[PDB]
Amino acid sequence: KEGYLVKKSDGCKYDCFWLGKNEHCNTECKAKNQGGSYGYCYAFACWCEGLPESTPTYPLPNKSC
Repeated sequence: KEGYLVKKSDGCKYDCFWLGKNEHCNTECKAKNQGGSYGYCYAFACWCEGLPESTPTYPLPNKSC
């Protein structure tokens, strides 16, 4: 499904910088702990595709950004 990577720390959606293939955001999405074969930045949002249903992601069970 879709998974807008968020700021694990405790802020809001996870932002990026240069559009296109991400550097650390690309390895954080293709990680074997996710199971995704796609992921880029929509303007400044690290979008991720492949996040299983057991992978928590925006929104958050606590923060309501």
